[PDB]
Amino acid sequence: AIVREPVLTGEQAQAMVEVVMHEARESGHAVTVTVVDRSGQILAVLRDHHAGVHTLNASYKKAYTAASQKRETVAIARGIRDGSIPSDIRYLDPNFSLMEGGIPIILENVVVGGIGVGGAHGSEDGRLARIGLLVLQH
Amino acid sequence: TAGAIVREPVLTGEQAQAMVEVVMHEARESGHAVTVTVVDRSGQILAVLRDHHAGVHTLNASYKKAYTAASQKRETVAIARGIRDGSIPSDIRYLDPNFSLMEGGIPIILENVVVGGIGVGGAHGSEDGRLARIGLLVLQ
Amino acid sequence: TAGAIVREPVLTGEQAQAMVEVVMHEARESGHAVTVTVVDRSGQILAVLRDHHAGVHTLNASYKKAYTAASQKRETVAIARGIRDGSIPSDIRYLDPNFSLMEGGIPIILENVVVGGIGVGGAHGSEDGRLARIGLLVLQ
Amino acid sequence: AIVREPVLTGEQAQAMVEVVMHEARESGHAVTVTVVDRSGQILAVLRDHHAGVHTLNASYKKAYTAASQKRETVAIARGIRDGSIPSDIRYLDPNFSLMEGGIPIILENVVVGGIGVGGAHGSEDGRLARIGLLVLQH
Amino acid sequence: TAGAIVREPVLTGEQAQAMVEVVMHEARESGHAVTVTVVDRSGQILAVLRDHHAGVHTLNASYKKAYTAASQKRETVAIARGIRDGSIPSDIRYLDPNFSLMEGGIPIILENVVVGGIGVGGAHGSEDGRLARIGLLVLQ
Amino acid sequence: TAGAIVREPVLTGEQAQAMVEVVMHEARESGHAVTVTVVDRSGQILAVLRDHHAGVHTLNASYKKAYTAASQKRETVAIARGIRDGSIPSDIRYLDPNFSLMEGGIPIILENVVVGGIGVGGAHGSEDGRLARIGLLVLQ
Amino acid sequence: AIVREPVLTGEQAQAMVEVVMHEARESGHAVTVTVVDRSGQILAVLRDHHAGVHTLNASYKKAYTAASQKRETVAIARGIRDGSIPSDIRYLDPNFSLMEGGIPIILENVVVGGIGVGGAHGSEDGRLARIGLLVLQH
Amino acid sequence: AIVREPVLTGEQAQAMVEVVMHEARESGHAVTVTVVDRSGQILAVLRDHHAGVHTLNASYKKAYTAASQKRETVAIARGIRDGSIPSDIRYLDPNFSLMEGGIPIILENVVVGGIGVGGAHGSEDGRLARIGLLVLQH
Repeated sequence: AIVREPVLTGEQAQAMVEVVMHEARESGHAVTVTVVDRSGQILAVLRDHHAGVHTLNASYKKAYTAASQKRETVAIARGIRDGSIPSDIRYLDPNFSLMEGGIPIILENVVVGGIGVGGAHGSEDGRLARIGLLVLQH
Repeated sequence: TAGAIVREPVLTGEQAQAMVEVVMHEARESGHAVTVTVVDRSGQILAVLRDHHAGVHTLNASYKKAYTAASQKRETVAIARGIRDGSIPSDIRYLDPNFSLMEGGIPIILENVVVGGIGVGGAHGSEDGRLARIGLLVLQ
Repeated sequence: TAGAIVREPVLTGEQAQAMVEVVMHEARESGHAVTVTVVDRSGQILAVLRDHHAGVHTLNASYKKAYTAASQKRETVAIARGIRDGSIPSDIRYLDPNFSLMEGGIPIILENVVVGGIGVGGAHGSEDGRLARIGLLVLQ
Repeated sequence: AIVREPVLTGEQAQAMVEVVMHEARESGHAVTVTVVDRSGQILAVLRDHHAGVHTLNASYKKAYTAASQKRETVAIARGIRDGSIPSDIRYLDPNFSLMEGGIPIILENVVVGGIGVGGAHGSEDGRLARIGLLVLQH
Repeated sequence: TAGAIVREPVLTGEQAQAMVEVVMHEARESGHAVTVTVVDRSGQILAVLRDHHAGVHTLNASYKKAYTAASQKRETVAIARGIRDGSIPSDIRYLDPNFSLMEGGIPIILENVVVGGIGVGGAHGSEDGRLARIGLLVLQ
Repeated sequence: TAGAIVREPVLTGEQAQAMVEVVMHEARESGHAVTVTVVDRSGQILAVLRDHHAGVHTLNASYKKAYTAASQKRETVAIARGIRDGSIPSDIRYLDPNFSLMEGGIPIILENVVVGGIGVGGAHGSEDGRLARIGLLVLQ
Repeated sequence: AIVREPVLTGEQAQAMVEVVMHEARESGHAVTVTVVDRSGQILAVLRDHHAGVHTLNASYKKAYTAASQKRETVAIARGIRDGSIPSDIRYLDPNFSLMEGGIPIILENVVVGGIGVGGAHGSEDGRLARIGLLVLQH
Repeated sequence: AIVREPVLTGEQAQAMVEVVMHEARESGHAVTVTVVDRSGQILAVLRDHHAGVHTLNASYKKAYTAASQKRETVAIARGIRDGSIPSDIRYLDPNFSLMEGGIPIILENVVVGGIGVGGAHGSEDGRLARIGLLVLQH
C-alpha cells in the first residue's frame, strides 16, 4: 500500500534558520546554519558576512550527518571517544562531520531532515542548532 | 513562519525494489542489457540493477535520467522534444551535472505527489522509455 | 607594490536573508516552487531558500546563476542574449563549471560595487528573472 | 593464451540484494545493500526508505573495499587495531571504508566482486552481508 | 534467482601491456607523440603509456576513448559518425563524464566478449584510430 | 628500453613570476581586470595573479586557457578558429575537463621546447590574447 | 544600512607573494605561496620550479583555513595536540590543512583573507608566511 | 637565463614499469605500478588482471607523493610514527599516500618524477618499486 509520512517543508526550514540567525546575532556569533531534507539535500542556508566560508561546509556536513545517522553529531563524537563507535565512521561518507552542531529533525516520530550550525565552535553551535529545532515542537 | 506539518506519500524500498525487478525481467525477455535506477524525490538512489553485459556508462545514464525526471517532474523524452522544438533553452543541459535530456527517465507519482524518478539506460531511445514505464505499472 | 587600504561595501547576512525571504514570499504568492540563492562577490553562498516542492536541481540552477552574475557582473539573461546574437562566443559555457547562461541571475550592487549575485531557479525563464529582481528591491 | 574466469552476473547480484533486504525486513533494520563487480563498479543497490542516504556511500565503499582488498572490511579494521596493518590504508583510495559490512565475492576461487551493507551498524551489517554471500555457495 | 556460474574471457595484464608497448613503438616510428590507454570491461585502467612530449590532456583523451568504446561496445569513430548523420542524439555527449565521441577508442574483444577498450590520443583523428587498431593485432 | 638521459629547458619560478607581473601591469594600464595564470608543461600552476575586481571565474578561465595551450602546444585562439572552420571536431571541447577553446592561452616555448602555458581571463576576446603575449615578451 | 569594510586588493596580494618568494630564494627553499580573499578564493600564487606540486594544495589549504578560522594553522594543530580543539576539525572542510604555514590577513581589524606557504616544512613555512603578512602593517 | 634539467622520458617510464611487472610475475604478486612526471602526472601504468582497482589509486598516490615530497613514502610514515613529522601531512593533498611503495626518481641530482607500487602490501611494494628505479642507474 501507499505509505504517508511527514515531509519537512520549505516554510519549516526557513523558520528554523531565521530563529537561529536571530539568536546568533544576540549572542554575537558569526555562523552559518543549514537545514537539509530527508535525503541530505539543502532546504535552507543562512550565513553571516563575517562567518568564514568553511562554515558552509561545516553546517551542511553536520546537518547531513545528523539526518542520515538519526543522532546528534556530538553524540557520535562522544561515542568514538569512549570506544563505543568505531573511528572509521569518520570516513563512511564525504559529507560526514562528527563536530558538535548537527541535530536530526523529527516530525511525528519520523526523521525528516537535519539542522547544522558552524562558526561558533561546538558548544554554541549545538545551542544554536537546538534553538532552530525547537521551532518545530509538536 | 513554520506552518503546519505536511504529510505526503513516500516511495518505499519495497516499491523501488519491485520496480527494478520487473524492469530487469522485461529487459531480459526483450533482448536488452540495461541498468535501471530508481531515485527518491531528492534524487538519491533507492534501487539499481545492472545487467553484467550492460556497459558501466548505463549506471550514469540511468541515474541521470531518473534524477532529471524526479527533479523536473517531467519525462526526459518530453524535455528532449522541447529542446528540439525551441520551447526549452538548450542551456538546460548545463544547469545540473546530473542532468540527462535523453529518453528514459520518468517521474514516479503517488497520490499526485512526485516521490522519485525511474531511469533506464542501455536499450537505446524508445525502449529505455518503454522499460521505465513497465516499472511504473507495479505501483498500480 | 602593495598600495593603500581600499574599503568597499559588504553584503551583510541580514541583507542576504531579507532578499531570500522576499523572493520566497513572492514566489509562493505567484504560484512558483523555487530555490533562491544569494552569493558573495567571490561566488560563495550567503543564503539559500528552497521550496520543498522545488526539484533539487534548482539548488544547482540558482547557485550557478548567482555565481555567474556575480563573477560576470552582468545579468545571466544578457549573456544568453549575447550568445544568441553572436556577440559572445558559445564556449563561455565551458569556462567555469559553475556557469549557467540561463535567465535568473542578477549581480548585486551596493554603492557601485558588485558585492554578490542572486539567482532563482524553478519558475522557468522570465519569472526566474522577475523573482531575482524582487530580491534586489529590499536593498533600496 | 586466453584466460577464462567466472564473472559475477546481474542475476547473481540481484539474488544477493533481494535476500539481504528480506532479512533486513525480518530483523527490523533500515539498510542499503550494494554489490559491485570485479572492478568495483555497481551491479545492484537496494535501499530502505528509512535508511539514511549515507548508507549508499557506506555500502558501496565497503563492497568496493572488500572486492579490491580480497578480505572482509572487518578484518582490515581488526588489523589496524592490533598493529598488523598500517593505519594509512584508510587513505589509499577515496572509496575505502574499513567499517564492518563488506565481504569479497568469490566464484571458483576467483574474486569477482564485493557486497556491502550499511545502516545497521557493524555487527548486523556483517551478518546481513554474509546472508547475501551465501546465496552463491557452490 | 541467481542462476549458474558464467565464465568469460579476461583481458590479462600481459595482454594489456603488450598492446600499449606495440602502440607506442608504432607511434614513435610514425612520428606521433601519444598516450595509449587500455581499460578493463568496467572501464578501469589496465595500462597507460604516455610519450613525454604528449600533452597531459592525452591521458584524459585516451582514457575517455577507451572507456567509451568498452562501455558502448563500439568504436568511438562510429559514434561520432552516428551523431553527425543524426542516428545518435547529440546528448549522448553528456550521459557520462568519461565519454569522448572522438575517433580513437576501440572495444577489445576476446572469444566474442567485450573484455575492455583501447584508446589513443595525441595523433589527431584517423591516426589515433590506426594506432588503436595496431594494439588489437597483438591479441591475434 | 630506457634510452639516454634527456635534458630540456625548465620554466623557472622567476620567469613565471616575471610573466604574471608584466601582464598585470599592462592590464592595469590598459583598463582590464584580469587573472593571469602560468602553468608548467604538465599543466600545473606556477603563478597566478588576480585583480580583486576580476570575477572568480577568471581563475578558471585563465587556468583552463593556460592548460589547454600547454597541452595542445597551440594558441587557444587557433583552436577556436579550427572548430569554426571545421578542421577541428567540436568534441575537442569534452576531451579534458580543463579545456577552454576561448582566446587567451598561449604556449610558452624555451629553446624550441614547450615548457608551459600562459592564460588570461577577464579582458574579453582579443585583449586576453594581447595580454598573454605581453607575458611571453619578458622571456626574450 | 550599508556596511563598508577593507577588501584585500590584487596589489596587496601581489606584494605579499613577491616578498615571500624573495625571502625563499635567500633561504634556499623551494615553496609555493598562495594568498586568498575573504571567501577563500585565490588572489595570488607563486611556485618555485623545484617545488613539488603538492605545495600548490598545501599553500592554498593553509591560506583558506587561516582565512576562514581566523587563526594561524599552527595554532589549530597545537590546540588539537593539547586537547582544547576536537580532532574532527580536520574533516570539517576539504580545503582544511592544520599544518603550520597559514596566517589570517587582517586589515583595520577585519579578516580579509589568508596567506599560506608550503614546501619548506612547518617552521620555515610559518616564517615565510609571516614575512608576507608584514608587508601590510598599518 | 635558461635553466636546463633532465626530464623523465616516456621510454624511461616504460622501461621501469616493464621491469616491475616482470619481477611481480616472478614473485607471484598482483600489482599496479605507476610512474609520474615531475609534476605528478602519469607517464606509465601497468596493472595485473587480478590486482584490485584500488591499486590504481594506491600506486598513483605513492608515486605522486614521492615525486612531490622528494622522499620515499615509507620514510614519511616512519617520521609520523616517531613524532618527527606532523600527522597532518596526511591531509595536505588529496593525492597523498604515506603507505610504503613510492620512491622519488632522480636524474643527475634533479627530482624528475616518482614511481609507486600497490597490491603486494608495503614491504613487497617497496621492493618492487626499487627494482623499477634501478633501471635508471647512472
